[PDB]
Amino acid sequence: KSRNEIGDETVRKLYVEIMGRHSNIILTDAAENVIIDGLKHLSPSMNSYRTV
RNA sequence: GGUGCUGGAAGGUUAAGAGGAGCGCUUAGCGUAAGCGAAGGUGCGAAUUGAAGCCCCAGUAAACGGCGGCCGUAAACGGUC
Repeated sequence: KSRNEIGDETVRKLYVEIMGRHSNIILTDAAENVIIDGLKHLSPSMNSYRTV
């Protein structure tokens, strides 16, 4: 439940995946569920499914 | 943003024209000496007023015109001028 930098409040959902070598940390905005940023950036070609 | 066009004087810059302070030049006369000098005439004219325009403020790009660089990351996103 993070306050935005402009003053209002918008809930953020942080996703932690622990899958060994496929582990990643991905933050979403919890309303549209688009990836704001990821700890490991993946391409549409390399790891085509679940592109970060 | 700059330049054109349109709109706006809050504030400065404002010309000619009004306005006349004051300062020189002459001398009727006061003066032992060198100077002071009223009324006129004759030049310089300071303050104060005195519009558009300029500085300024907004809009306008089928107006004039312009639409960038470096480093990463896989067009797109992040850091900086």
